[PDB]
Amino acid sequence: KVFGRCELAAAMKRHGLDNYRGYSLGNWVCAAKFESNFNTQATNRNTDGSTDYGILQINSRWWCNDGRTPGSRNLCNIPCSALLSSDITASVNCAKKIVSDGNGMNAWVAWRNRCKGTDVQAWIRGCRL
Ligand SMILES: [Au+3]
Ligand SMILES: [Au+3]
Ligand SMILES: [Au+3]
Ligand SMILES: [Au+]
Ligand SMILES: [Cl-]
Repeated sequence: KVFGRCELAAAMKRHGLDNYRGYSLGNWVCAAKFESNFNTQATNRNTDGSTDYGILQINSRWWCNDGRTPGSRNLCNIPCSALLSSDITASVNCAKKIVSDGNGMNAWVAWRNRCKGTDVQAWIRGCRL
């Protein structure tokens, strides 16, 4: 599924991500825009053999199982394929564990490099929420 911006904002709020760990909804929308361009099916292989999955590009090195990432963990206790669903529940639930791991949203390098410190409210500007 390719979400619209406000559509994604609304789903993320529905699943409790807005102000989760103090991160406003525009931060989450901005991270999803530069991680996946709002496409739930996005997958990208890392140099190290892990893969990133879904709207928030969650990495098989630590968070999900894809059976081909030797030495990796599965801390969200889910198959990585679940993170490709049109329903973002599994990606949100995992993202809540990631953002609680201690480095907040810096766990998403595209959030640090392209969202952190910017006017992230523009990502929800205009949205009926
Ligand atoms: Au594996
Ligand atoms: Au923090
Ligand atoms: Au905001
Ligand atoms: Au949802
Ligand atoms: Cl959804």
